[PDB]
Amino acid sequence: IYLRDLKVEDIPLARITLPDFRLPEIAIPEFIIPTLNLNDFQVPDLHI
Repeated sequence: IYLRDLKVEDIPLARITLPDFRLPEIAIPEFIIPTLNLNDFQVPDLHI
């Protein structure tokens, strides 16, 4: 005839267990610069 018991939460029906806390993995792309050459096409003949 009064307030009900509060231990019902101990019953599995009331449990809310779930996974969480995702994390990412690391993978960084590479950076590249070409092996450029231009002396092949011309070479100065003057003297400085």
